[PDB]
Amino acid sequence: QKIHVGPGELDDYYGFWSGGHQGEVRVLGVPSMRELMRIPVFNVDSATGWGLTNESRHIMGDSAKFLNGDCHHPHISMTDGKYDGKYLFINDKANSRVARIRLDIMKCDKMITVPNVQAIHGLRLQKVPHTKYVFANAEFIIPHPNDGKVFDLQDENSYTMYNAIDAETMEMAFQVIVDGNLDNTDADYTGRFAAATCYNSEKAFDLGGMMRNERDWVVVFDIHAVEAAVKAGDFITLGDSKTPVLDGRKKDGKDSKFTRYVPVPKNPHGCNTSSDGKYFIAAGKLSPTCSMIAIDKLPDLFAGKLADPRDVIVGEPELGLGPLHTTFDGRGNAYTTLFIDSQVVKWNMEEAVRAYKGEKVNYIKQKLDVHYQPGHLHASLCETNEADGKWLVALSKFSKDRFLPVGPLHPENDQLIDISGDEMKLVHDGPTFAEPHDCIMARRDQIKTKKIWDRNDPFFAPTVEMAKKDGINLDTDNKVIRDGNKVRVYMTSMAPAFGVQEFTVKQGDEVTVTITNIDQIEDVSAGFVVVNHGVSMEISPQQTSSITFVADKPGLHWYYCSWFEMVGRMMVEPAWSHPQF
Amino acid sequence: KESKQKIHVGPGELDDYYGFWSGGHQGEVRVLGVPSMRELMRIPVFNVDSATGWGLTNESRHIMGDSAKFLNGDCHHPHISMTDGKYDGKYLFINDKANSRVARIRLDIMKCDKMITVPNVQAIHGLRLQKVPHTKYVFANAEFIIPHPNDGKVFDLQDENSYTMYNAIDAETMEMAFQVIVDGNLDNTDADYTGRFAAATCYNRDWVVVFDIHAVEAAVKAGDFITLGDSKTPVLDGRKKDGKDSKFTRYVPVPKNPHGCNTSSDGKYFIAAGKLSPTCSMIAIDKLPDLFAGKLADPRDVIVGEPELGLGPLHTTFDGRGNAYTTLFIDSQVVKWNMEEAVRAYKGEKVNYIKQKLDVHYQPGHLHASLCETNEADGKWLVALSKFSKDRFLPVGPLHPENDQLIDISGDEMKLVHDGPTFAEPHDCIMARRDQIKTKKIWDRNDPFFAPTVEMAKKDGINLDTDNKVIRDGNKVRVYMTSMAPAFGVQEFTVKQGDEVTVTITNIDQIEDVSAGFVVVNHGVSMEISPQQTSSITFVADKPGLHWYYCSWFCHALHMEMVGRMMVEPA
Ligand code: CUZ
Ligand code: CUA
Ligand SMILES: [Ca+2]
Ligand SMILES: [Cl-]
Ligand SMILES: [Cl-]
Ligand SMILES: [Cl-]
Ligand SMILES: [K+]
Ligand code: NA
Ligand code: NA
Ligand SMILES: [Zn+2]
Ligand SMILES: [Zn+2]
Repeated sequence: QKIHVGPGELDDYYGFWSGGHQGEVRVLGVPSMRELMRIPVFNVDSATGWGLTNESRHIMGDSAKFLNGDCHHPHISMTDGKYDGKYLFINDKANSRVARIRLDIMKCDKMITVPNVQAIHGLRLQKVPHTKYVFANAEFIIPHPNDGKVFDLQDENSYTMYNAIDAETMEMAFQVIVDGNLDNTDADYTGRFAAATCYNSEKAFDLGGMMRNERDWVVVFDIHAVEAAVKAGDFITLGDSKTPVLDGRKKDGKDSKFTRYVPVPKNPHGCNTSSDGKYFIAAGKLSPTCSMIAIDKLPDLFAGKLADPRDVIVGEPELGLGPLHTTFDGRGNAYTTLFIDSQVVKWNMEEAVRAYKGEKVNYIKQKLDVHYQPGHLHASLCETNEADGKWLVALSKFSKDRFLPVGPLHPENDQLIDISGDEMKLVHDGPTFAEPHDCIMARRDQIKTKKIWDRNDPFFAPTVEMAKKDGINLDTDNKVIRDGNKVRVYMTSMAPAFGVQEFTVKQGDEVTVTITNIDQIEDVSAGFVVVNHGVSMEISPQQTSSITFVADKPGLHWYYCSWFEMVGRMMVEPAWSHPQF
Repeated sequence: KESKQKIHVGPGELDDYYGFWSGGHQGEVRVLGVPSMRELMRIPVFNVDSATGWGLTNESRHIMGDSAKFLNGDCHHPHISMTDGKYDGKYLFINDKANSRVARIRLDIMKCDKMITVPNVQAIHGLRLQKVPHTKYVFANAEFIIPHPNDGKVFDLQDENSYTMYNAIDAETMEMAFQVIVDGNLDNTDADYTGRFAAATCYNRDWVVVFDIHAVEAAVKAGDFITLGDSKTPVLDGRKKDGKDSKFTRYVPVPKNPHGCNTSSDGKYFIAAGKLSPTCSMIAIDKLPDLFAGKLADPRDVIVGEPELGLGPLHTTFDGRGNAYTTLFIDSQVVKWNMEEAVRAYKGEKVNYIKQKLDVHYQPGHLHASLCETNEADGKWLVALSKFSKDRFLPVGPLHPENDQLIDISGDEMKLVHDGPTFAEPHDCIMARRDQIKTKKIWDRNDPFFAPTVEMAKKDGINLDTDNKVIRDGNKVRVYMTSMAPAFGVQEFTVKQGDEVTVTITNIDQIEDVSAGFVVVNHGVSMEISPQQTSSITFVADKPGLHWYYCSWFCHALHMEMVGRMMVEPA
């Protein structure tokens, strides 16, 4: 299998990397592991203007006031258990958001702050019949209401919730109150069931408290039951949020209709659906095991056909110290990170099931040393029924001596591993910034990108509407609209000239500059920077972009095209020559 | 004779060089390993970095000063300080064209430690360092002509007081040293190997303006200068007046809208790339004393070569073996040529100085050979940074990566060996040998980077190395804590809604690589605390109720559980 991509050759896979606490999404070529693009999401990007432009701030909403995010879990939308290449979704643990990225333009196009929760961590997508819901865990228990009356996590109204977002509308669909908390989550291959690990069944705030119980659990959600209660109006609402809220807590040992709690040791972490749809596999973390939940036994479990929730466990292989996450080659093998032993362990799932029945059989096939302390791992197409068994990325948290020293802060080590054969082969050490936690690969032919914008693209349609109100045809017009102390500049751009090369305003005016790149050649992006005003943005071919700033300094102020004589001048008349307020 | 260096750095092997890439319009500096071309680290400078909290923390905002209000930068030209014409590994400097700044990066901690807004100018673009006897000055071009004063009375760019200026910054103090008014616009700049001369390409035939830095220093020492506005910076007038020269400058006619301005590693030439002219112009540095002394009949007499090379020459670099390498933007090539043969051709000899043209993909701007800015230029690696990558990488939407192409120059024939895609047009880069960079493994508790925070802690009676304390001061709350995986030293505290909370964390772990983080959920608060570092961040607790904070940097098996609670009592 070819590991090295030479000049003129192209990568075989796209890789979509979480940006970690840096807040972006990164597009890599696989197997070269080179970074092809950065997609700003929760970060403010000087280069494109994301977080500065009106289009981007409109998408972020009120959360545009935050300059940070913390992402972990990128996932690609699916149709019938296969990637359809439409959307990528990712979490923000820092400011409790989910974002949607459109894979045709490689931009974030939608963002939501999840109501009545703190810290969106675990995230994964419904697989079947398609990605109708984005499933997202809120990790931290909080009071409801959280108004400063009650701080006690043991209060009956202190809890966290499982969250379902409508993937197409990026509005909330429902939330389910759970016992304990929520770590990671995955969905089955039918649409009925989703599942999440919990590490804080104790509802504690201290370290020893969260570690007390020998078993926490994975909570299983009957999504069909949830939907039926919503359609029946059997729900409540919290605060000013209209989101339907269902109670999936146990009441005095009696289960709700919406959830079952399968005891799993111990502070379990990863929650991974095998690519054949047979299992939710929970990684034991503090227990040296994974627990294999038989999805085929879940209907009987919710129908009371089983005596003990543990009856849905059909395997619990002992694997090594600190199992965190599991992935799949599509050949029947699972691959699990061992954080403490610092390895990836390859094991056969059907043999583990047989060992759980007492059959003496060695289900462990290989242990590969990684460098060092691996967290997530990802095999190519592992989240689909097309899991191809070719590439594996293990994302390790301490790179130590594997790269040149660069000061007290080290890179992460994302190691590419060839799993096409019976023996795992470490082929490449990939240093990355700010701790990507996890990544997702797609075949080259699963992603179809636009090379030039459509003039009706929803990304800037609000700006087109604003322009229409000013009587502006954006494809042609080079005009300065004045409106009190507001100035709206509209111009076309075509290399190497701005359509408006100078304009004059009064000191203190609020200036909006809207630029429509009317070029039609690929790769010829333009930029716009106003010197010493903190203004910067990208305008690609046929895109309209706009940015608003206060002309707070009198005098002449240059603007220039960043993304390459293509310059202009803003002239600001001093306040003392104009009416005084 | 052959170019046959190994390019593969396999698992467990280390790169041979550091590469320092400009972050382009994204505003950071990036550390790469060469020849693997992998990005080892991002150093935030003019960008706001969610990961480390640069732009959010009190330490970073103190370094940025008032310019902390800007969330953008536009970087181009990274350079490493020198002693006796060789890299000394102390500092890296870089420009900000967008908000007119220069930043200094300390190469032992790989952080920006100083930043200056250059007064009375717009857009710092070209930038290079004094070489000899060391980098006493950072030389920086302000690109755009503006009125002086720029107070809104005069907008006329032809006015006698409309001009731009060449800027000298004291590398060690990061304060302005002096500014020189010039005729025309400044493009790129470089310095000689004595400390006496610097040069910059100019567009108003245009010119290369040469600065006699010794003459400038003498005028400053004598008090023969003016100041502009409210800046104390000495300002000298390097313009021609009624055709008569300043003592500070000479204008050497050079075709045509010349762009790159590069000092050859043997110290013989300032080489200006011709752009609109399919040539480079070679200025003999050893004729400059005669030029300034009035012993030459014509400023053109310092030109000793003008080789014809191809369409669109933009920048030049050196292998230390006598060859120059120049980017041809239109022809989309690197052309390797012999400088002494070009000089003889200029005198009329029949000699072909062109050695090879290598196709690059596509439209190269800057290029950089390893150690090319030093008298130790080693002729091993070349990076050409091309603007239009077209079909050289997988498609990724309407925006495309820059193509930074690694070229083996160790032998007679240039060999293209790697295409490296990069984000936001890095534009230019610089390389250093592995052994020229020495980095700290853990922070020093006396480090100036957070010394102002240590001072604040001292005013509160706090021993940062041990204390876990909450200081109440009106509506201000100052939390001080130690951190040691997997526990914050203060795991809960209570404030009043509206309070201004400062959280100062000292990571007292001693193990390399065990960094800690701090994030306050739904408050826009995030920062890094590496081993032995103190970091602080200020935010207002504007929301009543229980608000979680957690460690963002995976540091331990129990990392998910390294958390705390801020309790905010309602108004
Ligand atoms: Cu957020 S956790 Cu194992 Cu996913 Cu990294
Ligand atoms: Cu300390 Cu994560
Ligand atoms: Ca527990
Ligand atoms: Cl998981
Ligand atoms: Cl140059
Ligand atoms: Cl040679
Ligand atoms: K790390
Ligand atoms: Na929204
Ligand atoms: Na400063
Ligand atoms: Zn440049
Ligand atoms: Zn250039």
